[PDB]
Amino acid sequence: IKLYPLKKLEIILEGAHKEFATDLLDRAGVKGYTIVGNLSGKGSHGMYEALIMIIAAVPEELVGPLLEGFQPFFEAHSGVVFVHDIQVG
Amino acid sequence: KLYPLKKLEIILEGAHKEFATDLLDRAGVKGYTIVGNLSGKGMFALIMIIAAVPEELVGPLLEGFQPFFEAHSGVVFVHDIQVGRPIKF
Amino acid sequence: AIKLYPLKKLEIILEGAHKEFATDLLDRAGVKGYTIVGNLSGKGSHGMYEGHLMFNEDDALIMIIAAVPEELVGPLLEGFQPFFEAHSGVVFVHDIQVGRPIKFR
Ligand SMILES: Nc1ncnc2c1ncn2[C@@H]1O[C@H](COP(=O)(O)OP(=O)(O)O)[C@@H](O)[C@H]1O
Ligand SMILES: Nc1ncnc2c1ncn2[C@@H]1O[C@H](COP(=O)(O)O)[C@@H](O)[C@H]1O
Repeated sequence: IKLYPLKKLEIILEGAHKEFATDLLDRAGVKGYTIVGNLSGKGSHGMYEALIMIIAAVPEELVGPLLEGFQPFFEAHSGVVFVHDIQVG
Repeated sequence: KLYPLKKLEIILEGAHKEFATDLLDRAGVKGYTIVGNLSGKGMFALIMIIAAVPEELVGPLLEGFQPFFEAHSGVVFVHDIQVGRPIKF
Repeated sequence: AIKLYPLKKLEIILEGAHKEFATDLLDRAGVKGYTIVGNLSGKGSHGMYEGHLMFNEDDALIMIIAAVPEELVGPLLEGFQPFFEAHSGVVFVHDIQVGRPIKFR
């Protein structure tokens, strides 16, 4: 009935690091997340068949802090974060 | 070679899938992709329905999804996208 | 501190039996990675797709997620055209931001 801007993260990583991730989201004040499982992917590390994708809608001011919190991680582990623009009602 | 369109990401409990797809059909949506067996915290057995739709279906669709999400878990993310041949949509 | 850069993201939806055709196109174009979401269901112009119903799971619909520099979008769609004229499926092109362009281009 009224659309508001927001950001949406797609966070793709190895499932063994999921707790760390969802845990880190919680501390930034993210209010929810949905997780897509049993993925397969091709990367610099060359192949998988696992991996998960965490979808998180978050206010734009949280983007910075989250990317910063995930920095040390992706600099030592496989994975990627895609930042989207979205609207929610 | 690309035209503008909108893409919905509809996250909700699986028991309500038919309610959700009836809304898409009844509204004129020509197609949809369903991602299954999700997990979440968020109020996003969860599924995500991906629907590419002309912008002028967005209002009407959200209108139907409103009373539902006031009484049930879930969310709707609206995205901007481009496609090659909109007629298909 | 962390700068963001513009990029495009494809969602490619098609029958699983054509996965190799699709990924060959990505590899040839110079796409550096992709993520595949499996065992999907869908409604198309003609019929339902329910991979829970498939006998060989490598036959259900899949969605290929590919982050790609904008200048690969044209070429990729060009290859995906004749395919989608003769087969089920669709491509959605998204705008996105990433922290590390070099990982994608
Ligand atoms: N508007 C849409 N939004 C999301 N997914 C779609 C849409 N249209 C088609 N799809 C996906 O593509 C699949 C095949 O669609 P389509 O090519 O129209 O099939 P068919 O050849 O049987 O008409 C669908 O099952 C669905 O997953
Ligand atoms: N360009 C990309 N597009 C989509 N997914 C990607 C991309 N690059 C990496 N990924 C995902 O991230 C995983 C790890 O890649 P890497 O970080 O290179 O090890 C891959 O298996 C993919 O699932």
